Order: sequence, then C-alpha cells, then structure tokens
Amino acid sequence: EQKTVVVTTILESPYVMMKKNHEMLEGNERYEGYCVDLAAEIAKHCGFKYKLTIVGDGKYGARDADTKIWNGMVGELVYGKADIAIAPLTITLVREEVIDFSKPFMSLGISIMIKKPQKSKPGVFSFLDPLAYEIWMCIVFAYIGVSVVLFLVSRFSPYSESTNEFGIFNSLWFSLGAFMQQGCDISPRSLSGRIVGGVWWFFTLIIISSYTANLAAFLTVERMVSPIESAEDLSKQTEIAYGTLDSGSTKEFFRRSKIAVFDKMWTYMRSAEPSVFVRTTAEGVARVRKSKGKYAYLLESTMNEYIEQRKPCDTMKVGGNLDSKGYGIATPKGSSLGTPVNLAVLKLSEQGVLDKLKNKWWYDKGECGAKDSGSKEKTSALSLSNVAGVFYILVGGLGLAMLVALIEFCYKSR
Amino acid sequence: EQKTVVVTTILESPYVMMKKNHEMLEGNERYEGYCVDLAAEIAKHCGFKYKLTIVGDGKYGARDADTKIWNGMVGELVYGKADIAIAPLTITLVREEVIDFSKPFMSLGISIMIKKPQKSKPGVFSFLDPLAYEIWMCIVFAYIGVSVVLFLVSRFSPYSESTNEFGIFNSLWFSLGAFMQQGCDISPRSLSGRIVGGVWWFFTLIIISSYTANLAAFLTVERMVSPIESAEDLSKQTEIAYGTLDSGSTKEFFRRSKIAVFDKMWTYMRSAEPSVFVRTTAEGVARVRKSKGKYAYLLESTMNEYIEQRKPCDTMKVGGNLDSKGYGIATPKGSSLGTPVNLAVLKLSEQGVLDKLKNKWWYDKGECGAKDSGSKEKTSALSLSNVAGVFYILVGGLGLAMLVALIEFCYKSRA
Amino acid sequence: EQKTVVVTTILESPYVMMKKNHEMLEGNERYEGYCVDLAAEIAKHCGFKYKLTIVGDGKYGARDADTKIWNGMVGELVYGKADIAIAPLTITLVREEVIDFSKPFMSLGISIMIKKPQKSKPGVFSFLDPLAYEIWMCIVFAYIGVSVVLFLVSRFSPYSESTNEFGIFNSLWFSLGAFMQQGCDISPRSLSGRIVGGVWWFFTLIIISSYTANLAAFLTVERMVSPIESAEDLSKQTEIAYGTLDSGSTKEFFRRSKIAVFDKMWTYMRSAEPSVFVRTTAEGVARVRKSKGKYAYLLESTMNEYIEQRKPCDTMKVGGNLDSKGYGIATPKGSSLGTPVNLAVLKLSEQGVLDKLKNKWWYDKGECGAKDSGSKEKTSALSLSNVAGVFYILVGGLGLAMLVALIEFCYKSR
Amino acid sequence: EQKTVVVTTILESPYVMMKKNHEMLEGNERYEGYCVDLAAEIAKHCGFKYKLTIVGDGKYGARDADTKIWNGMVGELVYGKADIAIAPLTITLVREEVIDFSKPFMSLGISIMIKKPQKSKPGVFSFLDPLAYEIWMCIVFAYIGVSVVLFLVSRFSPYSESTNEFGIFNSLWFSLGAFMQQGCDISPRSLSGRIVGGVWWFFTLIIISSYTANLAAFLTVERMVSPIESAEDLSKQTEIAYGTLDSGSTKEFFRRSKIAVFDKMWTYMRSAEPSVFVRTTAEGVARVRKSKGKYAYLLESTMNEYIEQRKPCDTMKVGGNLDSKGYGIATPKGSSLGTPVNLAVLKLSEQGVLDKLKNKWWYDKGECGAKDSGSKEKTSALSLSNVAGVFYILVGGLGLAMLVALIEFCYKSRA
Ligand SMILES: N[C@@H](CCC(=O)O)C(=O)O
Ligand SMILES: N[C@@H](CCC(=O)O)C(=O)O
Ligand SMILES: N[C@@H](CCC(=O)O)C(=O)O
Ligand SMILES: N[C@@H](CCC(=O)O)C(=O)O
Repeated sequence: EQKTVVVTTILESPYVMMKKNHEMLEGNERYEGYCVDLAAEIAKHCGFKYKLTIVGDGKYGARDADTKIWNGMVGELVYGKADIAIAPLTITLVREEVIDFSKPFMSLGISIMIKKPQKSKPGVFSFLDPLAYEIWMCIVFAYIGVSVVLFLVSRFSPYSESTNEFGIFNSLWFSLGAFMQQGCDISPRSLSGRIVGGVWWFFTLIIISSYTANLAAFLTVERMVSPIESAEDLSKQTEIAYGTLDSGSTKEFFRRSKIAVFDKMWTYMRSAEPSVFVRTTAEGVARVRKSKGKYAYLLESTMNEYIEQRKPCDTMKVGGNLDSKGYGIATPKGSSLGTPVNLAVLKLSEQGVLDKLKNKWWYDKGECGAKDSGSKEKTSALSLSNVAGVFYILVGGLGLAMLVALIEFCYKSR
Repeated sequence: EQKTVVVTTILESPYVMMKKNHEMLEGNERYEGYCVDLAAEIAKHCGFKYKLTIVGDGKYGARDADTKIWNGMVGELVYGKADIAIAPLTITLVREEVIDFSKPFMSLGISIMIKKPQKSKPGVFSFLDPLAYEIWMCIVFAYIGVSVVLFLVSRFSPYSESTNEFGIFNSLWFSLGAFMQQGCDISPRSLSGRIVGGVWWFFTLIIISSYTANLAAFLTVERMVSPIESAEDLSKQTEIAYGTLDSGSTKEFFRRSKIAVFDKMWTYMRSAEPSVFVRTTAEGVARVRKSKGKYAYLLESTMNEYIEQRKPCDTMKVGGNLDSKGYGIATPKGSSLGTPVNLAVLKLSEQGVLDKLKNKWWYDKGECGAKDSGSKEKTSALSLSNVAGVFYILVGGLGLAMLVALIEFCYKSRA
Repeated sequence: EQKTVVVTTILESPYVMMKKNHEMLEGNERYEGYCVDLAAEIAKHCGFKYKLTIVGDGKYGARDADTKIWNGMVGELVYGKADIAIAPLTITLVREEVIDFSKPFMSLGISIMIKKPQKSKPGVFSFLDPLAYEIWMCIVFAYIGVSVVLFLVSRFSPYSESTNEFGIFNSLWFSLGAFMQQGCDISPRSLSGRIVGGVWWFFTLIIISSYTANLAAFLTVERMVSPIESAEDLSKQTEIAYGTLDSGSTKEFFRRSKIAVFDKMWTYMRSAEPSVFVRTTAEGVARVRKSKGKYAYLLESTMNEYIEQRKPCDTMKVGGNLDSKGYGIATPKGSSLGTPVNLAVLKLSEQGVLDKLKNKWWYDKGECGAKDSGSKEKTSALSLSNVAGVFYILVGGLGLAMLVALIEFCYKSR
Repeated sequence: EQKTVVVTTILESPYVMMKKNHEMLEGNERYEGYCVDLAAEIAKHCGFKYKLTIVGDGKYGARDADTKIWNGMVGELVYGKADIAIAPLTITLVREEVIDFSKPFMSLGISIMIKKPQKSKPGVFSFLDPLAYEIWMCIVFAYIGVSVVLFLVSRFSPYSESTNEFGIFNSLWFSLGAFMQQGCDISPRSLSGRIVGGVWWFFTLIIISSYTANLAAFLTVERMVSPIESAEDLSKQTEIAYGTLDSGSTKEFFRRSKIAVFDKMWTYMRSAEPSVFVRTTAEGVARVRKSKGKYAYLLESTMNEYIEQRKPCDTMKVGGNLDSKGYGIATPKGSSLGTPVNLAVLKLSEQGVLDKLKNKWWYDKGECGAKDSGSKEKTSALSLSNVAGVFYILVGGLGLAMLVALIEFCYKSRA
C-alpha cells in the first residue's frame, strides 16, 4: 500500500546548502536551499513521499565514450537508484530522448567569468600621456621652422653683416628659451623680427596652459581599464586561456555549433595544448583567481551572480551572456511519477512561488554594495615612479654634456 | 489538392516585405521575406497549397477587457477566419490555451534601443570657449591704453627728454611681452611708469590664472559624462522616457509580473503621461529618431539587432536581454495538419535551414560599417584636432613677416 | 440621526480633490474621498446613507474668545447643523471642550516652508575670495619687510658707499617685480642679497600655486547654502517676516505657549504689523512665491510634503518638525455615531489600511522625484561680471598715473 | 494602612540617578531625578506613603513570543509584584491591554545618534603633502649635480679661463633662479652649457606643473565629500552600522511596521551579525564612542538631547524624528489609584509643574553650545594656518641674512 521514492540532488551552493548539523542528519533534514524547498513545495502539492539524496557520482559527469552510457546522476534514474531528479541540469533533446523532463522552472544562459581588474604598475614614461603623441612632432617641426624664419629675417640685409648678434645658433637658443619660459638675453630690434617673436609666445602660453589643465583633470576620477568587451575579443586574442567545465553541455553545444566564431573557438579548444577543462566549480574559481585573469572560465550566469555576492568581490561579469536555456525536473521513461510532478511544477510556474524562492536564495543574499562605490577613496601623494622618467633624462643629458667639452678641447689641441 | 490554406501575415522586415513592384505581381508573389520562404518550405514538406492574407487590423492582438474577446490574428484564429498563422508570434500561456504551437524554432529576449548620442567634433577655435567674445574684446581695447599712457608719460620736457628709449613702438613692444610674462629687455625708470607696469602685471596675474582654472574645470566636468547602462538607471532616471508597443504581450508580461524592477517599470508606464505606448513598430522607431535622445524604446532583441545594422545605423542596443521567449507556428485548436506541420518544423530544424534562411537575410543586409565600435574609450587622450587652430595662427604669423621684411628691404634700398 | 448623515468635509488636495466634471457630478461621486469611506466601515455596518458634504465656511473653523462663537466645521457641529466630521483637523483640548474625538489616525506636526534659494549675481570684487582678508593683509607687510631688509643689507659700507643701484625705491621696485613673476634686470650680486632673493621666490611660487589650485576647485562644485535652519534663527530674524495661518488652531497654540523662545516668537507675532497672517493655503503659497526674499510661511508637514512634489518644484522644507499632534475624527459630544466609529478607526489601524491611505496620494504622486549631481549643464564661459573688478582697478590706476607727472613737472619748473 | 506601597523604577539619567553618597545615605533620599522628584507630587495628591524599589532585571521587558510570558517592569505589573511604576515607558496597545495608563504627560521622538566627525586640524607644513618626501629629497641632489657640472664645463680652458663669469658661486646662483622660473642676469655661452640649461629647464617645467595639478586634485576630491544627511540613507548605506536597544519599543516597531524602507531596515537588523542589539544605553553609548565613524545608534530624541549636551560633547543628533510617542504612569488593571493618578497628572499638567521639574533637569545641565555663528569656516576660504609655515620660513630667511653682513663687516673692519 505505502510507497516511497528516492530523489537525486547536488550540493550546489545557490541551490543546496549543508546545514551545520551535518554529522548525523538525514538528507530530508541535512539540507536547505532552492532545490530543497522546491522539492518540499512539490511534495506539498503532489503528496508523494520521498527522501532526499545527493547524486551518488557527486558530479554531472560525462557520457561514456563511444557508448553514451549515462553518468551517475542520470544512471541513478535509469538504473533504479532514484526515480526523480531535481537539480540544475540543462534541458536538451539528447537527454529528453532517454528520460522525460518537466516544464522548465527557470531560463538562463552561459556567461564568461573573469577576475576583477586592478591598477597596473605605472609606466616609466607615462608622464607624457596627457598630451598625445603627434603633437610632440608638430612642436618639434614648429620649433625648427620658427628658428629658421627668425634667423633669416634677422640677417636678410637689415642694413648688414655684424649689425646684431642673431646668429643661427643663437637663434635656435632664443627659440628654445622662449618656450620653457626662461630668461631672454636679447631681443629683435627690427619690426619683422618682433613680429616673429610675438606669436611664438601666444603659442607656448596656450600649449602649456592646456597641458597643465588636462593633467589636473586626469588625477580626478580615474575610471580606467576594461580589458575585454566580450568573448569576441577572447576569440581574436590567444594569450588569455579559457575553457569550459568538463562534461558540461556547453562542450556538446560547441561540438556541433556552426557559428563561425563559436566553431573557431571549439576547434581551438579541441586543439588547445594544456588542460583547459575543470571538473568542479571550486577548480574553475581557483584557476581564474590564481591566473590573475590570464585564464577565464565559462559557466551558467546564475552561478556567477551568486559568487559575485560572496565576498571577496574580485570577480565580475562581462559580455551580454551567450545563450538562453531552461532548467527543469527530470524523470525516467515510463515512470508514473512524471505527470503528477509535472502538473505541480506547472502549478508553481503559474502561482509564482518560484519568485519567492528566487528572492529567498539570491536577492536577500546580496551584500556587495561596493559596486556603486558606497565609500569614497582619498587621493595620495605622487610616487617617485610617477615622475621617474625625468631623472634619467637629466643625468643622461649631463653625461653627454661632458663629452662635448673633451672633444672640443681635442679639436682645439692643435 | 483539397483547398488552398489560408495564411495570416503582417508586413514586417525582414519577416515579410512588399516586393519592389508588388502591384505588378501575383497576390502571393507580391510579398517577400523570411517567412514567405518558410511558407514555401511548409508547402513543399506538407504537400499542399497556401493562400497569403494580410491580417486585417495589423496586429497580433490581445484579450479584450471585460469581454474576453480576441482580436488581431488570434481573433482570426479563434473565430475560424483562417487556417494557419505565419508571423513572429511569441508563445505565452494566455494564448497557448486556445491555439496550438509547433516545437519552437527560435529563441529571443527583449531589448532596449536608443539613438546614437552625438558626433562631437570640436570647433576650429573652441580652445577660446572659456572666455567668451566680450572678454577678449575688452582685453584688446585695454591693451592700447597702457601703451598710450606709457608713451605720453615717458616723453615730456624735463623742465634731457632724449634720455630714455620709450618711443611709441618700444612702448608697444614692452607691453605685449609684459602681458605674456616673457620678460623684457628694458624697464621703466620714472615713478609714473612703474605704477602702470604694476597694474598691468596685476591684470595679467588675474587673467591667466582665471583662464587656466576655467579650462581645468571644464575638462573635469566633461570626464563625468557617466552614460546610462544596463537599464538599471531606469529604476531612478526619469529625464529619459520609454515605452512599448501596444497590444503586444510584452505589455501583459509587464502588467502581470511582480519583480520589483519590472514592477517599478510597469508602475511608471501605468502612470506616466502622455501615453508612452505606440501602435506600430515603424512609427515607434521613428519616435526615437524624432525624440533624438529623450525617448527610448523596448522591443524584441531580434528586431533591435536587425534594425541597428540597417543603412541609417543611427541607433543601437543598450543592455542585455531582459528575459527569454520563442516563436512557434500557430494554428486553430485541433487542426489536424498541425502535427504534419510540427514534423516539417522538426525536419527543417534538423536540416539546418533555419540557419540557411537567416544567413541569407541578416548578414548581407549588414550594410553599416560598424565603425567606432567603442574599443578605445578615448583613453583620456587629448586629440591633436582640439588644438589645431593655433598652428594655423603660428604659420600665418611667420608667413606675414617675410612680406614685411621684403617691403622693409624695398624701403631701405631707396630711403 | 434620521438614518441619514451629512459628513463634514473640506476640499483640500492632500485629502479631497474635485473631479473634473464638478458641473454635473453630485454627491460623493463628485469626489474620491477614500480618506473617509474606509472610516465609514461603521457606516457600512449601520447602512445609513452618507454624503461627503463641503464644510459650510470652507475652512477648518475656529472658536472665538469672549463670545466663544464656534465657526465653520466647529460651529455646524456644535449648533447641530452637522453631525459627523471626518475632516483632517487638529486634536486639541480647546476643541475637546465641546466635542469629542476618535483615536487619531496619523501623527504630524508644525513645519516651515520657504521659496527654494537661487544663485545671486556675482560680487564685484569676488575675485579676491580664495585667499581671504588675513592673508591678503599679511602679504603687504611681508613685501614691506622684504624690501626693507634687501635695502639694508645691500647698502652696508663697501670698501665708496652706493656702489650699486639698490636704492630704497629700486628695492621696492625689484621686490614687487619679483612677486609678480616679471623680468627684473638688476641683480643683487651679493651673498646676503642673493639669500634674501631666494626665499622671496619660493614664497611667491607657493602662494600663486595655492591660489590657482583653490580657484580651480572652486569652479568645479557649487552649493547654495540655506540662510537659516532653526527657530533660534527666526528669533534672531533680520527682515524675513513669518506668521501662522489665520483662524488656525496653531495660532491659539502659540498664544498658549509659554516657553521662552516660542513666547518671544509669539510676542513678536503679536507686535508685528497687520497682514502678517494668511487665511488660506493658496494665499500662503502665493505670498511665499511673491516673497522672493521677504517672507516665510508655516504649515503642517503633511501639506508641505504634498506641495513639495508638485509643480513648480521651487519650494523646500527647512528645519525639523516643531511639535507633534494627531489628526482624527471629530463629533459632537457623546454621539451615538461618534462612539462606534472609533471601533472602525481602531480595527482599520489593525488592518493597516493607513499605508494604502498614505501611498494612494503622497507616494503615487511622487512626480518631481530625486535630483542629484549626476550630469550638469556645461560650465560655459566665464561671464564679464566674474572679473569686472580688475578693469575698474586698471583704468583707475591709469587715470591716476598722469597726475604724478604734472606735479613733477611743476616741481621742476624752477 | 497602605502597607508602605512599593514603587518600581529603573536607573537612568536624568529620570532617576543614584546619590553620590548612596553608600551611606538611607531612604528615598538616596536618589535624584525627574521621576523620583515627581513622586513627591504623586504623594502630595494621593496622601500616601511609598518606598522606591529597583526593577530586578533592569529592563522594560517583552512578550517573549512563542511563550507569551511577560517579564521586566511589565512582568512585575502583571504578576502583582509592582504596585505602581514610574519610568519612561511609552504607551502602546500591546501594553495597554496588560496595564492601565494615565493621560500622556510628555511627547517624544525616536532619533539616530552618531559620533562627532573629528576636526581637520591643519599641519604646520602640510602644504608639502602633495609631493612626497623622496621627491623633495632627490631634487636637492639633482640641483647640486647640475650646478657642479655647469661649473666644471664652464671653466675648463676654452683652448684663457678669464673669458667668462661662471664662477662656482655664480654657477650655484644661476641654477637656483632657473629652477624658480624667475629668470636670470646672464646666459651660458658654450654649446655644452646651453644643453645643460635646456635639460634643467625641461626638468623644472615638468615638476612645477605636476605639483600644481596634484594640489588642485587634492582640494577637488575634498570638496565633494557630501556627508550623510538626515541619515535616512542608512536604509541605503551599508558601510556604517547602527544599533538598537534590546526589548525596547523600537524592537517591536521595526518588526511591526511594514513600510518598505523600514522593511529593509528590519531585514538588515535581522540579518546583520554581530547583532545590532544592546542591553544598556550606557554600554551602547560606549560602543558608539569606541566604534567611531562606522557605528550609530537609535534612541529616544529626548535622551539624545540630554546626552549630547554633556561635557564630552562628542555625540549629537542627526536627522529628524522618526515618529511621535508619549509616556504615561502605569499600574495594574482596575487599580483604584489609577483615576486619582490621572487627576494628579491632569492637575500638574495644567499647573505647568511639568516645566517646573523639567527646567532643573536639562537647562542647567547643558554645557556645550559651540557652533558656527556670525561667520562660517566651511564656505570656501583658506585659513591663514593652512599656509602658515611659509611665513616662518620667510621670516627666518630674512633673519639669517643680517648675520652674513655682520661677519662681512667683522672681516673687512680689520683689513
Ligand atoms: N552541468 C550543467 C551545466 C553545464 C554547462 O554549462 O554546459 C549541465 O550540463 O546541465
Ligand atoms: N508582439 C510581441 C512583442 C514585440 C516586441 O515588444 O518587440 C508580443 O506579443 O509580446
Ligand atoms: N489644521 C489646523 C488649522 C491650521 C493651523 O492650525 O494653522 C486645525 O485643525 O485647526
Ligand atoms: N521607554 C521606551 C523605549 C523605546 C525604545 O527605545 O524602543 C519604551 O517604553 O519601550
């Protein structure tokens, strides 16, 4: 008369959590979580008796090669260890053909997860950065031209030789002194020269004012670096390594996806030399955190958004997710339990209690309000590294400067 | 053949479009599009003819208030006006209850679209913008008087008037270099003149500082542009506006959902006035183009990402997909052809023709060059264009002095 | 009552709002008195017809002195012209004298409302602001001393005295030109003088850099700053007049209040010139908007909030609530209706419908919601009025400069 | 008769406090405070004898839900161990059904409480703080090296060393003025020297700009601090924690009210651990005092206004009151004292004796009132202290140069 069933589940942290009294409790009491209280609600509607169990394989597990003999979690259904599965498991025809599935309870998709980027060590020459590259070339050519035009106009028969000191060497010297805003030893006596002298002042005044303003702007609200826009970039580059969780349905999806980017990524991962795949969520997390972002991990975004709130907040989503897929309850073929739980799942889908479960197990567990910069940093003094460049230039210049005197003296040695 | 199957259709690119000269063509040949091809695939695989018909009221339709009447294509299905529905009809519970669907053939999410904001190429002389015309003009007038007074004071009968170099031209040349803080070759000696020098120096000290400060502040403000992202801002931002197509089941979803984000959205849309809703997709996207920044629009991501690649290329997606849905071919309740249709759908799926048709229709029409993809977010770099004008001023200045020196020669050679 | 009642009500937008078709709507269907038809729960139980009736005097009503005449609402209740009032009216013993009350449905208090402040025109001399009076003073004494010390040490006996240009006049000239960062031809050429020269350069360098930095910060962020915040300021009031609603029981409360700050306020409000009070909401509103900078108005915080979200969004709450009191139903003494309606108000408080009663009007009409610092209009060009001071100084100095030459000329006339 | 009625009370300032000589005094004189004073007016109106008694567990108490056994003062009132109680217990319906109350004698508001923000005392040389110690150090060495190289290269024979003025001391004088951008009297002649000059010029041009930019940034970040205001954003801020007294009426209010912001507050108060709850006002205040900046507390505003006026003055109100409440004297149901007590309360209210008590217990007690008035420090201006040290450096510099001339005299005076 009486009847009981065995249930399969998995200790996924968003879905099932190990109760502190884990030493001796039964699976119907050992556990709490979205799967646990979903199962309780299902048994409340359908009335059937059950016991919770972990997946005996403790994993999703891969298909047996060349046979597709099922993994632990599916085999426990097919071979009578269990008759119902309530787990975060991907809906697909390659599974629907062997076992029945309920209506999906959630809709979700693949995402990348990456280490949150951090401030890099500043560049040795980064003191140039505000003013952009090309302008320095324009400045150089302008200085040349200005010196030449000054020299010519100064000496093009002002009525004559020796009438003033403006030699070409001295003309370059005047041109250089006028820029860095320093002592002026001489001045153009002639109108055309005073004219040439004039505009160069306005030009330097504007340039310097712009530079000093912009550098001041730069030091406020840094808001920099964004190394990857989407997996597009990850498909163009090859330095950063990546891979899926092993045995995952992502691997089968890529195995047959005809999209050129995804087909290229698949053929690479098939061709990848090191061990790109990870067996566990913990391994996938640790590998990225170890790699300082040099390796990136693919997972269903609903795990990422759970880990995102579990401090430290050193991980982030990027990209607009990969696809859309359902999660649902599963049932082996011919099992009488199938439709009486499927109708209960339909009830919950239309009654909306799942929104209560989602609130209870994700949104109430949000912690990391640091996303919105809830606390304001304080500026600190410049490090020596932020200006180090100028000292090398200085000392090198002095070193060169000594050499000239010796070579001049050796020329004048006879 | 028993009878030609009555097909309901609505004009929507790329699903269905009018032919270039449709008025010249056969009634079915009048139309072209993704679904028109698929209709031929259905006719092939199931082995019967079909008749294309435009949906009379031009909408999917919804349940009428307080009457439970059905209008739109669904109305035509529930009242037996047609035999099969061929349109990007989304599958939802409140309609599944009365019409039958094949296996889904495509998956989608909802998306948000906005106008591309600007083309901010700086003006040729915009570096002057901190000071405005009047300040420069008054500086110009002020410049003269200082020299004039210096000259007048410098030259008088010492009751020895030759004992100073402050001629008129030198009295100019002193003052310009003084204003630029470049120093001088000579310094005034009379008590009167030093006062003038002092006040002109003070004037300089104020002006140059003010200019530098203002330019710095201006760039500082520009750094904080902080554009809207991820639609989360629409929980709090209200300077923007947004809305949806009318009679779309998007509206039913929004008014039926209770998720606090989307509850807030429906609360806004239920109460904001004047009506943010729109009756047609064509004028809806035009509403964004007309609103030019103030009104955003919500639509299926498939449509957003079709449109945004079209020739004008003046709009873009923002944020990710809000949810997930799918299309299915639909037919009245108990239509015996429905299972043959489901088999045809399954075979066309397995054959990959669902890619074939999409690969024809989407990628060739991707005529926008997709430049300025945002892959280099300014990097705070001060572009050369922003300062270009000064180089023209410099070159012109140098160009003039040649001609000056030439006429100076022509003078010195005959005076 | 004759199985029929005329509910005393007042048209006030936080509680009752006229329907558009008031030319043809009649009875309760002329309005949306959700603020009443819940408390009418006992009217539902008794089944008597209730008409939402406009208070005859259109005002909260009052009680006279001497004659003790009862006005408006109060009059029509005590004279038996009306029978039940659900009007938003203040609980006070002066009314408990002749009528009785239910438990108050909500609590509120005295509030004060002013026109939102605005940026005035810039000050003529406001260009001085970054350094303040003390520093601007001290610079002068520093300049004096530096010149004096230079003159002293430069004219120790060289061995013949006055072997260099550094007279006192020239010393003042040199030190002034050194302050302004200007070309000075003469040089100390002496140890003590060079020492003195150095420090003055370092001093000016620091001063100027500080000034420019601070002004740069000043232009980035603006804050209007409210001129007053407290009742103490209103006791120290300069010109801004203030007053309560006329005929309002807050006025009698102020007449009753003995506490020294409020007694001083009252004795001012007694001794202020006539027309300091206002009789209606609209009169107070217009007076405040007319008072660009001359008057401030006091009202109940719930009405302040109800206005604060309306258009134009040009008013603000200032300060805290001055007191607290309840609003509740009022009825003639010992009424066979007034007794049981308290049961309705009680159990409606247990049901918590007060939250809906608030939300439907105060929060659904939030309208002019949050404004913050996120994005602003371009700072735009600096106006001439922000620097006008310098031009006056300049032209004044030039005008003076000629005078010295004429008097010098007349001195050298013999 | 009257068997020496027992009054229950809990110690709290200014309500009731111990006498400083309670180690040796006896009777009700062992105490001071608002309520124990008012007890004399109660005895005046009742005509009865009474004794003060300390509440054993020292708290108001709670229903103890899932058990429904009252404790605290309410416990003593329901189990008949307390004849009458006088304490700042607020009247609530969940209490009124257990105990009687007089007319309310005083009105209250709930308040938030925080530590004072520490005053930003300037440093004597804080003007240096933008530029870091190592840079200031290394500038000196670079200045030395440049000067030495300029000297050496200038005076090596030109083929004769008398041909130029660049002596060692003159070489030190050139470089200093060049670094300060003050110009100079003389200019280097040889190509090597001009190279050195240009290098040193570029170096200063970089340094001075960097210094100015950093100082401007440093002030800018400061300005926009925007401290917490009205404290309602404790519903939104999370870096700063806030507490509430155990068993207090507030502990019910946040469970029992259902306004959304207070809902998320109660969710915080439920979830946060170490718990927000505290057993005593004294140690909660101590917790705030030690947990400066990061911690806050909820209390009756009347208590904050008592506490914040004490000599330490390190704490203050923030924001407006949360609600409105009152206090009444309490007694078991149907006590024949109740109506006499209500009459006494009414009389004392009408007589204004409430103020005659209150004035002694707050207005003489206030001993901190220093607030910005007449003028305000915070507006924009820099204080003199913020740059003060430079003036000391200047004065000392001028003070030194006298002695140089004095030793120059002491040399020359015996040539
Ligand atoms: N292990 C999950 C997810 C794997 C994946 O993301 O592909 C499943 O196969 O159902
Ligand atoms: N017509 C679709 C929505 C189309 C859209 O919002 O883009 C529906 O029934 O929901
Ligand atoms: N609502 C107040 C009138 C306004 C006032 O007192 O200022 C009353 O019930 O009397
Ligand atoms: N004395 C108040 C304390 C209120 C509180 O702090 O929660 C009471 O009766 O509970």
